[PDB]
Amino acid sequence: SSGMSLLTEVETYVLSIIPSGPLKAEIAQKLEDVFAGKNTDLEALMEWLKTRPILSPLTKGILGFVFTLTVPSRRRFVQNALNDPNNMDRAVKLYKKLKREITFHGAKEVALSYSTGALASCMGLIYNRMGTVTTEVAFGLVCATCEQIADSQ
Repeated sequence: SSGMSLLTEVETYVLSIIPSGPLKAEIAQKLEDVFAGKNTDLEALMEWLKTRPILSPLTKGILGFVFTLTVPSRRRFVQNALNDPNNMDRAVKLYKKLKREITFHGAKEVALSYSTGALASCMGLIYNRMGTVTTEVAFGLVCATCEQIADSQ
């Protein structure tokens, strides 16, 4: 049900944290294919991600979250990338707040007042609790995380 308006917005946030190069172009193509519904093979996408050079653990965690979110129907490296104790403790409070949000921007507004670590940890929480927030809310969190990372670059 996620329209292309939202999905293209997400593409730009996710790509903003990736260093320029042929790898980024490959990720862009894969993102486009997954978002369009032209690739539903999550296992291969996860193996591809896991074996990629250059990308930071957190970048891989974000990508893994985004793929899992957009493919119809757990992965240890994703959780490990997203999982800091103080960041984890704020993640639960944020998660509870996000459960009550509906929209992309409602979620983004709430999330942006949290640290990158807390946002990553909250993504970890949601990764193991798919369907407990709206897709827009999950994307709002991703984009808030990407915004903070890009602004620290």
